[PDB]
Amino acid sequence: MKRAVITGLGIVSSIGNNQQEVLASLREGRSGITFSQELKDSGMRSHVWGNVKLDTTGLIDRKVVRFMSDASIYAFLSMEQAIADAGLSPEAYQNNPRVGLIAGSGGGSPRFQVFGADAMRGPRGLKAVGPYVVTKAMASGVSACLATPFKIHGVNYSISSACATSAHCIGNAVEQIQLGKQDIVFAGGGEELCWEMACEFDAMGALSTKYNDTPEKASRTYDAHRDGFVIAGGGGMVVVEELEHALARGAHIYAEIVGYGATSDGADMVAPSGEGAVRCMKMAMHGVDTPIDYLNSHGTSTPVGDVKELAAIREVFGDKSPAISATKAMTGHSLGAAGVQEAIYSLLMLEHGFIAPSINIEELDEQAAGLNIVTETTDRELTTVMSNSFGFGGTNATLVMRKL
Amino acid sequence: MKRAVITGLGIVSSIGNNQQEVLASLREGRSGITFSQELKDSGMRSHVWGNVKLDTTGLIDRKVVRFMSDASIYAFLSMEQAIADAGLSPEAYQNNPRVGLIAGSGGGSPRFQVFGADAMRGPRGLKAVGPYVVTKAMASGVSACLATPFKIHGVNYSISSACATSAHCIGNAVEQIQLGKQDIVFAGGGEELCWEMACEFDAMGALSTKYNDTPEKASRTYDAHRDGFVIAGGGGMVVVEELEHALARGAHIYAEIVGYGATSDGADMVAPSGEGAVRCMKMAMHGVDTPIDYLNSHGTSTPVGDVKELAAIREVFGDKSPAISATKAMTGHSLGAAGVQEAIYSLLMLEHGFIAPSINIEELDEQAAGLNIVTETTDRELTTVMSNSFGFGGTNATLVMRKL
Repeated sequence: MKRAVITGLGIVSSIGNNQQEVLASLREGRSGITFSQELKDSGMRSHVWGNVKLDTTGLIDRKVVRFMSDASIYAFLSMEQAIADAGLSPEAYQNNPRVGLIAGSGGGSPRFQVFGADAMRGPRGLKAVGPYVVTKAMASGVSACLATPFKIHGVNYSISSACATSAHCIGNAVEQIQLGKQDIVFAGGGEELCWEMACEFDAMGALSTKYNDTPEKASRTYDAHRDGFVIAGGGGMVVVEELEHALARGAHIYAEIVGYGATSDGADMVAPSGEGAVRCMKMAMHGVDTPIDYLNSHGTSTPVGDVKELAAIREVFGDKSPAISATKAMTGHSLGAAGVQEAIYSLLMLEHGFIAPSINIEELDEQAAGLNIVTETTDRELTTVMSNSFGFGGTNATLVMRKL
Repeated sequence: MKRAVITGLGIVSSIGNNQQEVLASLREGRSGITFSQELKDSGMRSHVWGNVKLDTTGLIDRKVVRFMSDASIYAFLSMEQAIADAGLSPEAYQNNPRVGLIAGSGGGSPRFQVFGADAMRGPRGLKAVGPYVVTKAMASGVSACLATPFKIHGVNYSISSACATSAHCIGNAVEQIQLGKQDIVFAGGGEELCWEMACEFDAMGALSTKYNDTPEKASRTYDAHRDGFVIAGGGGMVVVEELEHALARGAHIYAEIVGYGATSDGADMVAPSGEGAVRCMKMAMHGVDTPIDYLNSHGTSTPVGDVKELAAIREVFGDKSPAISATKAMTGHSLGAAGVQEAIYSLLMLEHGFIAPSINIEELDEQAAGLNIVTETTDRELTTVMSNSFGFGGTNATLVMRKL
């Protein structure tokens, strides 16, 4: 069947506003985590976040931006970058039934939902709400707000699956290529960063609270004293393209997507089962005839989650486990954006031949022993990389990407 | 290529709490629309809705329902119905990697997004928010809250695309069967009904406001004096199953899904383009060697939307219009749940051999001439039926279903 490759990428993240900045951060092991007065003022216990350090004012046409929440803004900027990176002209990708968009968010916009409800409850009612809240607050905001301005004619929808959202978007893009239905699908996602949503995670005890005085040290996947994830926002987009189409136009090809796993735990709402993750990784590796050289773990800095994933990795790989690092120790957890951003970090590692460090491991967890968790930037000629995304609701995605 | 059939259905709708009540309403042309004191009290101009008339107290086990918003409640009940209808024992569908779930909502839970933020701002902060808000409020709530208790091991995620949400869910389930990845996928959706979300639509002028004194007349697709849609809630689920698998287990088969179109307008953010709909219908009809006997239109009762769709229908079918009716005139617009509910209405018409009326057309729109809009319940042997879902943000889905 038809083969899918990645021919362009774009990213707005806590560790950089484009792939050059991101690459520099990854090589330097630089944290994107800062203290948040907003989170503290809200009454949360977690006062740290992976914020986007970019003034987005004026970067998007008013007729376009008026419909957007922050998740859409970040995804739109990421898409602009990916189109430039891929070398695609509007003549080629616009008004083209074979060009689609699959991009989502984990939460939509709790900020604008709450804005709408607060405004409605005041003296001015509907007039205070205004006419733009639906496209800001609806679950499909990221796809809707981008398909119009980019003149997309093919598929147009959002997948959501919490922490796995943008990984399933990429996988679904691969399926569209495999089915012969699309030549190009822009795939990715975005997530806003706001107390309105973050407080929901703090309320379930999911966020780091013990390291607020040292924000760069809060996200610490695999460290014995990890205490929850650090919430983040941002966006990413990749250009998923059918192989012959890419070759015909002289595309720059980063990698082929040679595996896509998607499974379900059918067990616990918020904790991973392990069994689902093993099936997901094995599914992504089926027929892949090369070893995994580097695995970018889901690894959110949670007591239970981090080691559940490691146990699954041991079962999958037996006595030949890959180099591993958890880039969330640098970036935080961008929820709906995490899958595509982490696919991008993995692609940059593949393209530039290095492994980004798993930072903040002062004492390695006993359940991580004997694995090559890479803690210093390492130059290495990679060929095949794997990235895991294991979301709330027992939803699992794994992507395997390989040089062509 | 593998073929996909529907072997079970389940529904909680403004017109009935199961398929027997729905069939009776469809045949009778009975409105599901009532006056809402909730909407009026909130300060809205629209005071009518398509509510679910069912006390859900104690229908779902405490430990399962604690994670759920109303969208998930409705989808869950619909799934129970669909499972019984398909004759699937727990052993048949649970803990089975070949069995998946793709189900979504258009809005997630605005009610619980707002609840979280309100709770956080009160005297108990995180303790008032509690540990269940993420699963209620996140965009993937419907898939997450069902995959766990039904012990689903295959695919597990939500698609969101506004009014097209659960139609794309069904189409993606078909794709999973076509790719040979799953033998059964439960597909569908749910939507809560609440002022928190409804007020956003009223604020953009989308909802009917002139008929609050006569709620049953408010939703009036194709009528010259239509003035916007009537918001609704509910759920639906269908069992999408690979053909040979269905036959081998002695399943009852309603219909084969013989076409699925998904396209994008890429045009004006606010209005349907018309051309996107044409492309979607044509995609769904590709290779289907029988005429479309009946078309369940998207038709929401909006001045612009209704006639845009009629124009697209004329372009596709010329002078050989199918029988058409807009069931939203009875049911209102259940947003994320509309695609699966309307596929179910269409399947019931196909199974029982009748065409449900397009009600409330007192004066046919000056731009609706030369088509067959059916306004009275009509018994007729049907073979091939089509259902359109054209979502906000220019996202289109069409399903074509045919007797085996």
